[PDB]
Amino acid sequence: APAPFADFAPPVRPQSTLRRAITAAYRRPETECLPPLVEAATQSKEIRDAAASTARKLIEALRGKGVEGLVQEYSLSSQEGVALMCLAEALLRIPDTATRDALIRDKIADGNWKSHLSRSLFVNAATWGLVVTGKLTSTVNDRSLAAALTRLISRCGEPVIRRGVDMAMRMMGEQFVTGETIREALKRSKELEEKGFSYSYDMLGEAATTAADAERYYRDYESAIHAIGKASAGRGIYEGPGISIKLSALHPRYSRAQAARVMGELLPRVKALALLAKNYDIGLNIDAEEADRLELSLDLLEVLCLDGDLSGWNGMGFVVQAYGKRCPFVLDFIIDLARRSGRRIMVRLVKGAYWDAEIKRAQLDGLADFPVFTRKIHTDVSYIACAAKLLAATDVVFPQFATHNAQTLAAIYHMAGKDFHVGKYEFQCLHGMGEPLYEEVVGRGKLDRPCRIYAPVGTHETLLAYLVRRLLENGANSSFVHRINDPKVSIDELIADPVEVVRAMPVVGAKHDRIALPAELFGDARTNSAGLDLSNEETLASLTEALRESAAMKWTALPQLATGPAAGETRTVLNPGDHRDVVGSVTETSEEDARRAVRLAADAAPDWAAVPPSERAACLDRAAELMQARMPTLLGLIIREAGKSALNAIAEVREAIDFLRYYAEQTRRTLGPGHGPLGPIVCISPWNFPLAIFTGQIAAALVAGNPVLAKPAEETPLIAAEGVRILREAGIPASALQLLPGDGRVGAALVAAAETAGVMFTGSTEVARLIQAQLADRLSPAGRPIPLIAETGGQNAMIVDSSALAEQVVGDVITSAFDSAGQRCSALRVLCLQEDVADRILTMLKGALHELHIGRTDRLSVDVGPVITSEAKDNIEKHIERMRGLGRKVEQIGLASETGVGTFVPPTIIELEKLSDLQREVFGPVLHVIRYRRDDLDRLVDDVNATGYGLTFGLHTRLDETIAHVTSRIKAGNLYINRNIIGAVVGVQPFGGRGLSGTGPKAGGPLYLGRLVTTAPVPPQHSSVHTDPVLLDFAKWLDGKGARAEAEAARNAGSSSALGLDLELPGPVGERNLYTLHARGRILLVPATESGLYHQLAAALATGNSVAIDAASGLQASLKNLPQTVGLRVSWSKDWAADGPFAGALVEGDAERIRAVNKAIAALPGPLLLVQAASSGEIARNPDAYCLNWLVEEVSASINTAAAGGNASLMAIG
Ligand SMILES: Cc1cc2nc3c(=O)[nH]c(=O)nc-3n(C[C@H](O)[C@H](O)[C@H](O)COP(=O)(O)OP(=O)(O)OC[C@H]3O[C@@H](n4cnc5c(N)ncnc54)[C@H](O)[C@@H]3O)c2cc1C
Ligand SMILES: O=C(O)[C@H]1C[C@H](O)CN1
Ligand SMILES: O=C(O)[C@H]1C[C@H](O)CN1
Repeated sequence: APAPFADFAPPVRPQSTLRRAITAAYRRPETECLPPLVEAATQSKEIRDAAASTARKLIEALRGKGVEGLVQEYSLSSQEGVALMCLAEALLRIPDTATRDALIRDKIADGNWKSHLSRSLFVNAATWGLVVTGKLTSTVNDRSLAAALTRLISRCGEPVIRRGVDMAMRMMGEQFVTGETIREALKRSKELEEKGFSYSYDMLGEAATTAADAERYYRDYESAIHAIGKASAGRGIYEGPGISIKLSALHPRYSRAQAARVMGELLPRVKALALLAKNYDIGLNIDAEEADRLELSLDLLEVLCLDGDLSGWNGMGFVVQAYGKRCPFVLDFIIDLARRSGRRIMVRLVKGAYWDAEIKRAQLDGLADFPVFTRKIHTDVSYIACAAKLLAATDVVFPQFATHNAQTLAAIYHMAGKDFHVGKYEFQCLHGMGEPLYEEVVGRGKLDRPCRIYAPVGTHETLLAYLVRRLLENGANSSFVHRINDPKVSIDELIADPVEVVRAMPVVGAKHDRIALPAELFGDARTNSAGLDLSNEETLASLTEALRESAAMKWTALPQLATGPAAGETRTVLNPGDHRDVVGSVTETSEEDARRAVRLAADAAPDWAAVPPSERAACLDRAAELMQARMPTLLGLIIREAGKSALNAIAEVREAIDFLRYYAEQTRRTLGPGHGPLGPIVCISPWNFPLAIFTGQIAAALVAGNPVLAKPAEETPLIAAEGVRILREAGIPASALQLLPGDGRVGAALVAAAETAGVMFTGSTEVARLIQAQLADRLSPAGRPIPLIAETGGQNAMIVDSSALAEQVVGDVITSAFDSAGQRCSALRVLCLQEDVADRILTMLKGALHELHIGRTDRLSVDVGPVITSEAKDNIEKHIERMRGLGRKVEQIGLASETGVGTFVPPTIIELEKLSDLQREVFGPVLHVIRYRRDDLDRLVDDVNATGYGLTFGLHTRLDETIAHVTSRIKAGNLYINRNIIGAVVGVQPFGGRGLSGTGPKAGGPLYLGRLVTTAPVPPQHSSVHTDPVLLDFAKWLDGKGARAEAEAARNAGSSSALGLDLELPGPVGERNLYTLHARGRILLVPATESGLYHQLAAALATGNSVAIDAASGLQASLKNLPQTVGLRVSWSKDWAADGPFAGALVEGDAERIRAVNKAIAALPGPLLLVQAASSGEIARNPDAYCLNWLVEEVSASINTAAAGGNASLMAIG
């Protein structure tokens, strides 16, 4: 039995002093990075004057010497220009020229283009939008583009189509790429090579998703090296052409978490390519990618440069990104490696291509700081400082200064001084972008310095995949190329010296004012939880030790009553990934002690309610600080007791911290003396989030003033006991928080106890239904139903159309379906693929499936851990085998023999014919896949809704018409557009669904605390200026019947309702997080009196709902001659079970009537109804007898606005 965490994340090699200096700088404060860069980049006044003169001369030449001319000739609007280029792109998908010209002449020009051109014409319109307008719009208004295309064709005919086709052909064949193939690119390179330029070819591959993809990119690089080497014809690595590669293209799991596979499988591939480049004597450059891949790539560079089989060749090259805080330290490492190996490493200094993605990622992950600068001028100073370091080492490395910025260029030209020879250093630029500048540099008649052109090579499909990111390199508001084209920017502005500008700022190196540190994402409202960087070797080393220490601890969980720990039956808790690993011991609660616990909580209820809300919130904030400090140890317990990966354990502890701080802040915003506690609340928590949901339910109940009986899942008591220890240490009294470990007998006794005043349950729908039936037997002392918040499963779908990017889809599907072994309630269960792209995406999905590592989760390399119990495993496998036996196609990964000691299910893909083939939630790593025809999209949405669930839902599309259609018709609580569907963030995507998925209100949202008090407060931001029009028609009808008081109450309900609330919640960059209040659906009305019915109807209509009114009330004659608008919303029900599903209920009657109706409602099949009851007298006395908070439905929508390849808002931040 391997020792826990003994092999968690060992580094590829011991970290040298130089390597440790790199890691130390990963997230160094920006104010600390800049001063040494300013010093290194300083030059004499004479040089600064000379450089500014050279920069001015270059800029004057640039300003002194396609799409815009076409837009001008045909008087096109922006949208017409975009639509025309999309049409041209589509016409170029037609291979035969004569067939294309005939279609243009005979079909496209004369009328309907739609009739002749499964795939929207406008799939890539975000890219063409950048080309035409210079602005990035993340999604495509395809109806606007269709209108514009019809308009321009009907106005201008074939001539404009011809001009568009020829323009797109030139751009996609000669500007965005040097050529479609390496042979074509090589042919076109001779012209500028004769003028003194050189070339490095970029084959445009990246981000392999499957082994087959990586093999394809490998053979593409190999064939390109042959073509380039044959063409080089012995010119060598400086005069002759080279190749550039991306490591992410060569392996589907290129990450620090998979470092062993990277060194074992990726390294030999790079070696084989490098050996071929050595034989032809050409350059081979390793491009730089995301920040979390930098240090891993150094391990490959180290091995290759030390490998004697590559000796004698100086063509190995490596990019370093000056926007990165580690850049000078990376350069120190590379220069030393060059000295040790004797290889003259070609070092390409760039600024960096992934800036906005790095900002978003650091924010999402809650890390200490960014790994890149946040002010553009800081990157500029960094670049010049790093150029000074490189120019001092030209005997051991070959510096390659890639930049289009004439000020940067001039500074380095003068820094390098007067002595020059080919091979000392060079500049570099991008094909079809940097030549105007560098034609003022190359040649004896200019500055006599060489320039290497980075030349993309590929087909239209390949070049369009990441063209947005490339366009943003030179197209943002702070980009030199954008500014030189802006006439409002003077040459004096362009030649400003960033080194001296930074030196003179008040605070040198200050973070950009408009970019929030991850900790400050929520500003003054609350402090964001902090995560851990699993790509940082210092973090991995310290975590390894903390995790090992956590596994040596004798974890226990006991019945912790108000009076002290109680005795009980004691058993061990075993690691689900390896039952030989005993995690701890649990003593379970007797039924007698559970009943005693409720009585003790009732006795203590006044003393806890008397603790002022601000002080209760302070306990929660203290507990959050304690959990943050304890995170490494908490990770270890979650990993071993609950079977989670480290990554998911971090996110869970973060969620617990976020719940504590969110409910504390919401309390500080709302709770006062009139919002009295319910009383003792029984909190029943699940094993799949045994810290986060455990903590969230309990923290909310406590901070609202209620003592808590905490019943954790039988499988996961240890983390629960630790959460209770932390809450008590933070100041929660033992009488206010009692822990009752055990099985369902304990939960049942707690629910049934007469003093239990409310229940918070997260778990299965079937158990929630049993709890509901027990609670319906009771009323509060006030004679009202006992509140139940019951959050249950989902049958969560994702719809993918032909405009989505397959690589993005597959990554989001693999994560959503198989993360946490599919044991998230949010997990993706049914993937729906548009028929035209289904086979391609399915092939990629199956290939990605087989790259997952399944095993015991005390290793960083494990992607999917065990399921929670043998019973869970057996249930899941029985489903898989039933599907297999029905002839459905089943794909499964093979499991290692080491899995036999635990309870594992392999990630599995099952292809179904129709959604209805799936009849039950399968709570494991099992993705079902269906296909749909585009015209059947609306029926498919019906099929998704038809399950009766409504928790999470995903949509991958670029098309606004499809977003509008699908999001308006889907009925789910948590929507996700162009991203995964898991990991809802407290206060950002408030979490919870409808129908069979939950009662609400949403956890991590602003209505939650109000359900835990007898009189609900007004939540922050909770209002709406919109009045339901059927409500208004009803109020007029009441006035016409003479029911003046009820008409006034109806108008007041119309105003009080928050239906229509539509907010954007603060969160990370590159995402829009929306929170909206809608109608719930059809509310069951059980009135007793005419006035009661009018009040019930007013409340339901003001919140946008329809109603079914109990026909047994005998009140039909009270609703004669309704306006048709109101009649459309009103039905009468004799058989309530036949007329559902309902989305809530309002009941009028005395206590006995309320109890009988509540029991009848619990018997209705389908969703658990949120029931509100009042007596006739309460309706007369209290305008809020029926609270409108519970008659609306919350919807969260999270849209990934960076999905098109970059962040439009961040293009303005420099
Ligand atoms: C030949 C060549 C090879 C390249 N190879 C790579 C590669 O392997 N890896 C890679 O990542 N990119 C690569 N690049 C791209 C390069 O990193 C730049 O993104 C791009 O060339 C524009 O920078 P600049 O010096 O041309 O112009 P500039 O307008 O001077 O600089 C723009 C750059 O400033 C930086 N920046 C913008 N805003 C901010 C901000 N608010 N805070 C901090 N920094 C900011 C960004 O890095 C941005 O790209 C390459 C570029 C060329 C020409
Ligand atoms: O569970 C317990 O009893 C304690 C002991 C150690 O501190 C880990 N938690
Ligand atoms: O899995 C998720 O999406 C979130 C929702 C719940 O709070 C548990 N974690």
